[PDB]
Amino acid sequence: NSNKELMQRRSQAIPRGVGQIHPIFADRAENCRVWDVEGREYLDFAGGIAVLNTGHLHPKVVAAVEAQLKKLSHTCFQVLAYEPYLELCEIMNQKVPGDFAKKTLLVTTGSEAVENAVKIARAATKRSGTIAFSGAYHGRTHYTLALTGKVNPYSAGMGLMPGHVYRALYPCPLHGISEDDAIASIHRIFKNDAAPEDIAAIVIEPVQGEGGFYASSPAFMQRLRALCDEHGIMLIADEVQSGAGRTGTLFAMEQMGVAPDLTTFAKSIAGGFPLAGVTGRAEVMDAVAPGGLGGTYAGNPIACVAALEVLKVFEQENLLQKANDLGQKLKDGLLAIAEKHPEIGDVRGLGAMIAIELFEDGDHNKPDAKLTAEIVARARDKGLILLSCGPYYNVLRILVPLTIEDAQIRQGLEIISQCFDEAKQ
Amino acid sequence: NSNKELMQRRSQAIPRGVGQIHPIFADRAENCRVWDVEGREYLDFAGGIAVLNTGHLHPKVVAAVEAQLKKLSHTCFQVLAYEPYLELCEIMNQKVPGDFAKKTLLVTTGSEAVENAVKIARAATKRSGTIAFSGAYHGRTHYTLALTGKVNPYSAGMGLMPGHVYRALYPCPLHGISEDDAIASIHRIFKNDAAPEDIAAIVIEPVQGEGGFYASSPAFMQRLRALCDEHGIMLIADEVQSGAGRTGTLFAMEQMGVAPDLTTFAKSIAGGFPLAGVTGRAEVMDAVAPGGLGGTYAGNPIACVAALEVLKVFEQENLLQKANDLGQKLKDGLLAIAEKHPEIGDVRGLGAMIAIELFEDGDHNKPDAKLTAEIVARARDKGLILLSCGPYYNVLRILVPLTIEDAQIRQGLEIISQCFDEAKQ
Amino acid sequence: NSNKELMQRRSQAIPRGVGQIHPIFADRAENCRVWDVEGREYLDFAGGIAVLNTGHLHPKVVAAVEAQLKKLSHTCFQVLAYEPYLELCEIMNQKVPGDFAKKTLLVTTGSEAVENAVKIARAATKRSGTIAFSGAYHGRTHYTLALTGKVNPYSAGMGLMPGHVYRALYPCPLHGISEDDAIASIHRIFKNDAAPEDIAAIVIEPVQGEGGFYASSPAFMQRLRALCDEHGIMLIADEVQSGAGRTGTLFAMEQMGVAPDLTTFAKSIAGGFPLAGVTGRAEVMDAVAPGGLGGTYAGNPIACVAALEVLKVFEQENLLQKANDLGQKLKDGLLAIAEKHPEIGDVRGLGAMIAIELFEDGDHNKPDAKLTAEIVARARDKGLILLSCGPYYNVLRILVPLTIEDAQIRQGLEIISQCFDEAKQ
Amino acid sequence: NSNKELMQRRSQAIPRGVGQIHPIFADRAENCRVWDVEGREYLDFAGGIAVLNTGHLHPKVVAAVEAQLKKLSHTCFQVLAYEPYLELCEIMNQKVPGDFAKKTLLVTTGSEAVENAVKIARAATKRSGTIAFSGAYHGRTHYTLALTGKVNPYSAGMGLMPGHVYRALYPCPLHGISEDDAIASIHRIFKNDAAPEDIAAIVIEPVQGEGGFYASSPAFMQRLRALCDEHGIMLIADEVQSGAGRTGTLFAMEQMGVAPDLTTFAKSIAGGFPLAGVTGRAEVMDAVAPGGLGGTYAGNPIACVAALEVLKVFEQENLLQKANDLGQKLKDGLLAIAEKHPEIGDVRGLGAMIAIELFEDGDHNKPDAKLTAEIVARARDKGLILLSCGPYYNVLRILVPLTIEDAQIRQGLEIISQCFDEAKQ
Ligand SMILES: Cc1ncc(COP(=O)(O)O)c(CNOCC(=O)O)c1O
Ligand SMILES: Cc1ncc(COP(=O)(O)O)c(CNOCC(=O)O)c1O
Ligand SMILES: Cc1ncc(COP(=O)(O)O)c(CNOCC(=O)O)c1O
Ligand SMILES: Cc1ncc(COP(=O)(O)O)c(CNOCC(=O)O)c1O
Repeated sequence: NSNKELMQRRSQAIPRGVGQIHPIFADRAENCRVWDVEGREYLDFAGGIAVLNTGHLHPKVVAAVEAQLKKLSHTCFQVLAYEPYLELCEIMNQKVPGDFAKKTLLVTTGSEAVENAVKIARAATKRSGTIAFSGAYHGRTHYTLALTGKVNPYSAGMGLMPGHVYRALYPCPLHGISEDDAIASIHRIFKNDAAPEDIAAIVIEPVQGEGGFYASSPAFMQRLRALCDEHGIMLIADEVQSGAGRTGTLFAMEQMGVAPDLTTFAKSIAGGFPLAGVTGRAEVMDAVAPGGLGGTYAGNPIACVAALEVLKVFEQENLLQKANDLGQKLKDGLLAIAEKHPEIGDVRGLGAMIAIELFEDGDHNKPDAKLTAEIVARARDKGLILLSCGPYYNVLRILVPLTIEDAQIRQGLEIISQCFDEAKQ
Repeated sequence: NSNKELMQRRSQAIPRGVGQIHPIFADRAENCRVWDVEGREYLDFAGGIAVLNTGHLHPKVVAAVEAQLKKLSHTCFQVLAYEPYLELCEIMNQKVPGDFAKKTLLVTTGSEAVENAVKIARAATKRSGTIAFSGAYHGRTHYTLALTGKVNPYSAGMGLMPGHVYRALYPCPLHGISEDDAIASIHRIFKNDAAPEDIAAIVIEPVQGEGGFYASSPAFMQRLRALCDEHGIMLIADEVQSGAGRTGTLFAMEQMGVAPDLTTFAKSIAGGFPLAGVTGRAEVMDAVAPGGLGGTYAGNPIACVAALEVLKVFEQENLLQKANDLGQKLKDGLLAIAEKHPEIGDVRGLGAMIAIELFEDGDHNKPDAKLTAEIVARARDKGLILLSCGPYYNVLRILVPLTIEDAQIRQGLEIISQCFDEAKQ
Repeated sequence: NSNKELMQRRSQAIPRGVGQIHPIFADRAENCRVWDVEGREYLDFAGGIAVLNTGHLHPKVVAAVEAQLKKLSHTCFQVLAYEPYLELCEIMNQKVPGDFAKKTLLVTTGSEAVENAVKIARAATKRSGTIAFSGAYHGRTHYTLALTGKVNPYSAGMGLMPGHVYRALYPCPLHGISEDDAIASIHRIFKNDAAPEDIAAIVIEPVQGEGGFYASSPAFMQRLRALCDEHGIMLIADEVQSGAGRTGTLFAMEQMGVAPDLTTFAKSIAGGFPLAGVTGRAEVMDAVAPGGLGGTYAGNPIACVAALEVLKVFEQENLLQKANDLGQKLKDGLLAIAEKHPEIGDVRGLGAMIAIELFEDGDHNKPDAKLTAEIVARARDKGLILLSCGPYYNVLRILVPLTIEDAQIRQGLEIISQCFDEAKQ
Repeated sequence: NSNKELMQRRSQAIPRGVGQIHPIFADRAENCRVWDVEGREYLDFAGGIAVLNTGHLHPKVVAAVEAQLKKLSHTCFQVLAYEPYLELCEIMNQKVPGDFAKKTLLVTTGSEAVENAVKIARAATKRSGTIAFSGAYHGRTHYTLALTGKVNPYSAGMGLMPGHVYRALYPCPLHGISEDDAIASIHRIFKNDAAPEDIAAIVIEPVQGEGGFYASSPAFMQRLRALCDEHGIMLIADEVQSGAGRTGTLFAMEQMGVAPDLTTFAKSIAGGFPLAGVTGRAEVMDAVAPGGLGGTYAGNPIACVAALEVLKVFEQENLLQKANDLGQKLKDGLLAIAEKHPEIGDVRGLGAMIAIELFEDGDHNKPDAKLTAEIVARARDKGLILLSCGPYYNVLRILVPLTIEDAQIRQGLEIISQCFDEAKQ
């Protein structure tokens, strides 16, 4: 019943490989509030890593879950079907962008969704290679670790991950990688390592998550769509983190002016219950023969009803508009703090997928990982839970529930401001 | 709201790759009973594919879940920890066989569990290759599809799965593969394709599941343990399906007389909620550096409290003894039926992990997949839900909850008896 | 100028990885005679590892080489062509078995020939995987080491060789692998790891060379041809060692009753000059696009005229018949020796591809590698150069030139007899 | 006889995959002249693709070959050794740059040399990955095709080549890739796809050959050497084409100011006879265990004496100085032609490794492959044999023997000058 006592028990019972960002054991939570085992209250700006866009235990979501719990929790869909799985698939087919008919597969984790999107693209194109981008993050299974553009620590010490995954550059002007450089890096793969006829898919996060909250511009995404179209390559949009409304539209691709062939989703789709999925061009989804897709827990009944309710909540509570309003208030406030702290070299974000990036004395070539970690620690001491990201660990991101109250927005920005003021001296 | 209308909607919204064993939409369930959307009642001998050893919605499990729903459903353990994850790890470290210190990681699906056990073995041994057995089944991610000893349909049409996974023969006297043949096939790998110094682990199901309910003998497992010891190879016991009490002991390895270095578990561990994990020798588990293990939903709070309750139920309701008793009653009944049906060439199984195998005119080299499929269909028509398995699709398995009523044991065996009598008419 | 001083210099200038079977420096040679730097004369029963079926420096071969040396030694065929390359390709299209149009590519080494046959099959079938057999030997490049069914020492310590090469069992009744077992091991790969639709070729040595001089029966080869036909898979006959007349026919496949799609050849094709090549069904050979095949030294002019002359010598000197006569004389003498030494557990071979296998106390389960090495060393001391082979290093092979004189046959057999008698004193 | 008649026979007996740059069949050649079967005389500026630095059939080389031909042509060194192989290794150990003990392995082709250098690096570092550069060319075996930075046509239509080969950018200011971009691309691989501890070697051509005659600067090579040193990575200099004197020093690395760990050589090392090898840091070479290195024809006796004689000729005839003088005369002559032809956008090269690059309207972004091909064809009609190179096929390279006389230098430049004038007419 103390965080420290539980941390000691953790070190003796759980491998050190599972890191602990905050050495705190949560006991209960509601919307943006979390209480630890000692009764201390925190304001949650991490949202369980973008999983709680509708807040901890949204009452509508919980009541849907409680009703399903009276019916059944598991049959394994492939054995005996159930309606919540079917209804969610129909809804995702309508909401994921694309003017063609789509089909949806439900699985359980984001890594599984990416795994399956790739398998489907391979079966549909009869090709085996894939292309992913620098700083990308797609999961912790062997193949998704290969797709993830970061070896340490995700796959550190394990030897080489699966081959035949080629690396393109993610466009990022802030750090000198132009859209031209990014597209040229894909043609480079075609010419040097894997011809287009051997590439089943190009996988991309419309807004990189663990990679630093860097967004693709519609122009880049349009050139990418054209390049895939030219070569029969499937464009896979990994919206596990950017999806379920974080960017102000349900899916970030809606803001890109083009539709991907396959979209993966998870995290906030079910507001705190284990569910993930893949929605894409119906004929591409159907390339795999019966028995080729599935999973024991896939599309768990309770999680399906939670997701159907999350989508209803977005509509009833106009959370997309709130995401945009929230993002503006956050950026306005961070820009204000940036006026007094040159270390804040960039304030950015689509909708509520907001981040700031820190540099030693403002030099874009010197990521300040130290100040970043210090701000995360100081915030925690003030009762605010934050996460950093980026290949250089100098990006601070905000993933607070879209259901946050106005007073809490001011409260969080004030704490952050205090952390930077106090970090000096 | 008829099964037919829902199947039509399925064809429009969900990929055909997700097979539908039974064209039925379940509406609600309780213990061993499932009711479809039309109100028809069925006896569930599939148990959601060995996930419901405590039955659908065990009341104790559901009450614990309902209580946790008033606290929190998700924080992402590696961000903010919580006690149910910790407690379950402590208990698994004690319950998994091996008289030495252990640690446990929780993830969400069985495939993720196997993925992590291999990543851990690789980090621990500083080697990259793995060996798996003929007919094995380990999951649907790219790497676990490579480990899985069956291409069609699991990875059919997708091109070749990850390399550096080698194939040994699973011992099966019924089909002419002796234990010597099995051990020799491992040495063959060492000599022809991958030396011991490049093999991080040998992955094996103590009792193959999708592969036909073929169990390893203690003598064979002991020879394997010695072979791994000699070469510094990690022995990974995949107990995703054999575990959580199906064979009469919590883990089948308990009946082998030797302990693995790592064990995967999932399915019945949480009685119908998404949870999986890996428990192993502490020093092996600790080989991965911080940040190297994780997952967004991993050890979901609700699923953890469900697992803790499943473990108490096993103890309180004497479910291990019941598994053994149930298995004896099932085999006795199946043997009686076999006296009248030569096609049943084998009746086998540890605990309640029971199966019968069909051969044309009891000819061991002639797998009778048509009869097997006919029995499954005749059983559904009589209200009994069964699954077949085996590389040749001729094994009928029984995975009915261990909480089955005495009358239902009689009912299922009687229905199976009628199916064989009516198929022979 | 002494063998010992040259061996000391060798230890300082050349990697220990290049083994040295005999610590002798050859100075000159003629037909089956070799003289070292110390003037000692030896009888060559190794033939430079089956490279000298026409003997060291056959006078007709040397005369052709001398005539070509006056013209040119290299232009790179793909840059400026030359007639000897063209003429040899025309002849091999006719000589290689297969009653259909063929085309031929010339390269330089046997490993390059195998590499090319695989590249060609992959382009022809649009598939990436290959199957090779236990104990096979196909060369020392990364891919041919993967095809090679022996890790130690060929690829020992280098980490895992290229993936997507699967292992079947070579038929060998002497060691309990029946033809049914061999064919079943192929279906096992199709079911467990790589479907036929992903297998471009099955690569096989009609008579395994480094593997122990084990020969496929015509019945087995016919079943393999039927299996390949059914699945659109290319049958590649690696005749680098079995070819150029060693078995009594120019190519061993001629005795199998069926034709492969692709044949590799090297070693004795040019009687001691660097040349290798691939001959196959015309439509298969033409699947690779222009520029996809080549090599700097490929089809070297001097080696081409040497090969053209070697083929003429085979016709003029009736070497195919001599091979069969030599083989019988050798086997007869070896059988005579086996009557006094039970350790000789088998005497076998097609044509002049002769071997005996040694067992500790006639026990086929106890390969006698120590005695084998002892016989090689004793023979060397008596002036006879021999080589062993076999995955267990207990096979003595004879690859003496087909041009050997009758008295030398007796001389060699007598030496081997003395070696076994004295090893046993 | 006729070139066209021979081309027709070629189309019927040889696969189209073997391209034919010049549809001409050579009959005889001497120094820089070649005569076809129609008796027409050509000036050879291709040198059999840089194999004839000492010219066709240098008399001293031929005399050495003739002397060896009276002794023996093949024993397979690893069976029975011979002095020429030993003597050549001793000399290469001292002449390849590196102020430390080296050992040398001889094989037969350049692709085999690169294959072995990587196998040796892998065994020495106990790592399996490699890094190669954009536009690189290393051979036609599966693994060297993966190293080769060009898919079409070298590995076109065959599916994906071996994985675990990562791609860095070769520095080339002319085309916008700075040295900083190049080094940053190596760090990118380390961070995104393969940690340094999994990279056995970085393979680089000091001057890219098929990639366009682009040379590394000493500054870049020094940074690359420092990066390899920091991470324990072996630096492999592929000097198969740049070596044996082409650049003015025996090996190009000598001009870089640093030594590689391993160097591959072939082509001009033996003046037109099949030989290749790897010379490197002794303890790295010795990391492979006995039996782990070899090859049937490896270090062929005749090619060894040819190479020993080529090295003496370089000394006796001052060929390195001549290569520098030749290079200057060529560049001066080409610059004069460039004053009248804007299409020639760059004239470059170290020593006699000279090239010019053609651009449409002198625009660096508009490679002129059509004009380049027209020049090669016109030059041939005028009796001058040329080759092009470069990933965009717009680089004309000159590889004429270093033994060329002044009159022929003038004559070849005049022919080239005419081709450009007549191309614009
Ligand atoms: C774009 C994207 N795809 C895929 C995934 C993978 O989803 P899941 O964690 O549900 O497997 C994630 C998960 N972020 O998780 C972080 C961590 O574990 O350090 C993600 O952001
Ligand atoms: C031993 C074993 N390991 C691992 C797994 C994989 O576990 P999970 O389904 O939770 O990923 C399974 C799952 N069986 O799944 C059947 C199917 O989808 O056809 C399994 O039996
Ligand atoms: C059937 C076969 N294929 C292919 C090859 C490879 O041919 P090459 O050595 O010309 O590359 C060989 C070579 N045997 O060489 C033995 C050794 O080096 O220990 C062979 O026997
Ligand atoms: C740097 C380098 N390494 C390695 C090699 C390979 O050497 P080899 O051709 O002797 O195998 C080459 C050969 N270039 O040959 C051209 C072609 O066949 O199109 C090369 O240039």
